[PDB]
Amino acid sequence: TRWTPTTEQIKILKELYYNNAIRSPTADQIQKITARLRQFGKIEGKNVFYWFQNHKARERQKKR
Amino acid sequence: WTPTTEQIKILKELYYNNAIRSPTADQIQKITARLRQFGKIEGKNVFYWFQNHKARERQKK
Amino acid sequence: TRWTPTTEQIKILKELYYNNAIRSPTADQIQKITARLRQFGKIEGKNVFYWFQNHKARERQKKR
DNA sequence: CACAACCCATTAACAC
DNA sequence: GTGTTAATGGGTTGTG
Repeated sequence: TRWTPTTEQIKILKELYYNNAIRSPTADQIQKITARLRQFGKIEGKNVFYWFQNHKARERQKKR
Repeated sequence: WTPTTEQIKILKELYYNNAIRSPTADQIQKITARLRQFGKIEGKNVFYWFQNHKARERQKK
Repeated sequence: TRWTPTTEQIKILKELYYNNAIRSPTADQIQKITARLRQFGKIEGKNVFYWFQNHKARERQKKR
């Protein structure tokens, strides 16, 4: 089943992206982030992985 | 990363006789579990290998 | 595994979209489109349903 | 040229 | 219809 991000999960992710400058997190970091985001709903390490890749693609379309 | 010979035979086994192209993450680590016997190993290597091996079969087609 | 369109299947779909002006095909038309594309590879009626919606959205957003 | 490695664009599928 | 998650793929760099 698809992952649907909660408002809290999105803001924590955007926090790490914009204030901590996380772009391609190591698998160790992926486990740390998934661990924190699991408080708000079911989520896997691939979800945060795909989110960072998708968000970088989202950013590069804004600069266009 | 440098693959040992026995890892290549297991990968080519799974790819050519078991018809794995894009293994699911459970399968990725299940392959990794059997490959941990032969040397250094991570889950991303099997991901990268199957992605690269498909590109080669298909570039030559 | 998700459906990946073959080169000739995209050729036929984009033909139907741009030369036959098909946007939201009736379920009968899906069956007929499914018939021809299956003569070229593994597809389902759900694929042609998703594709015409997704290509219309992609063309919509591309205009924006 | 082969090899792993890892981006970058594209998009099918499904959530709403 | 809309938005985005989950992947598929092409191209590129590194190394030999």
